[PDB]
Amino acid sequence: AQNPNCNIMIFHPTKEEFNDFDKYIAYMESQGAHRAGLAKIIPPKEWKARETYDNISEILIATPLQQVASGRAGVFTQYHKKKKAMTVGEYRHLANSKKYQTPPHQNFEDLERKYWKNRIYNSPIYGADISGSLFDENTKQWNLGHLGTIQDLLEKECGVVIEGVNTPYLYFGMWKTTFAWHTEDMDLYSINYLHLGEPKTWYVVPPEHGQRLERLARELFPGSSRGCGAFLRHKVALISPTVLKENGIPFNRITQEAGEFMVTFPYGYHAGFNHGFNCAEAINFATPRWIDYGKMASQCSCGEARVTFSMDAFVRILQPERYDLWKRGQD
Ligand SMILES: O=C(O)CNC(=O)C(=O)O
Ligand SMILES: [Mg+2]
Ligand code: NI
Ligand SMILES: [Zn+2]
Repeated sequence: AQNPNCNIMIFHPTKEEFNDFDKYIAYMESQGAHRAGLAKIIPPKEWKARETYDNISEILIATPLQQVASGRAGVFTQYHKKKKAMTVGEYRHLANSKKYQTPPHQNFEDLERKYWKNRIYNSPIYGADISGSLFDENTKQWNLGHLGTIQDLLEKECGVVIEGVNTPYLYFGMWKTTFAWHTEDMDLYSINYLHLGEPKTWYVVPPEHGQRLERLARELFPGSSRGCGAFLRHKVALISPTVLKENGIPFNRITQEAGEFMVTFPYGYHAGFNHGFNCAEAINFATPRWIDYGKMASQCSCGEARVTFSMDAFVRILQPERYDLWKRGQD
């Protein structure tokens, strides 16, 4: 078996190998990359997502989210308080202000220490889940707006045509902005490109060990656990690397820098934080190996997790037994 210790692998495709997305994902998996739950792909040196980022300031963040923490430094939840709309220009100015800017630090490790020590005492503002793309329409390789759709994948594998579309989202981050522990909707893959700015640190649990993370989460967030049998779908719980180590949860960490792709694999729990002002783009995707994960994905039916139009069809076709109850939560 390749990559038996489930280490995060880093890939360096040639421009030639960068031409066929599906084939390269399949190549990564042949080398065991999926075992980690997360891989990094450094694009060929000749590749660019677009010519410049000079004209992005007028993108609107219609609902910036202030991420308010509760709990203890290593074990907390976060809630999103909706803020008034602002442009990316305004947001970047806010990110750079004395109140929100990245503190002085030695290196990524020092900044990670300061994150876990101090996150809970600040409420950074996250421009998340903004439908759109920063890829130039003339970028032909690994253009997150031109991937094949999950609906087409299901049709090709399963022969059923379904409604739904699949489009990317932009994330504008600042220091301490945080993504809670989660897998993707329907345990899909995700791909994330860091277009610009400061890094993003990721933590990930190997898919083969996800249930160990879930078990610890139920012990650490016991009221959440009683409220819903899949509360990590709410995307609100944080658990520090220290706490995961204390409880013997296998995980890995890696820092993504501007110009790099990350791929999360089905049922790879991940969480992380942004180092400073940045802009990422991400989209879910599927492969034939995903199908079985989609069939087994947990679902939130308590009504908190409230997800996209397109997830309906996935649950309807892959999880017909769940469908009724899950849709009661959706409506
Ligand atoms: O970048 C973020 O804030 C969160 N991104 C992801 O969870 C992802 O790409 O799967
Ligand atoms: Mg603009
Ligand atoms: Ni994710
Ligand atoms: Zn729920």
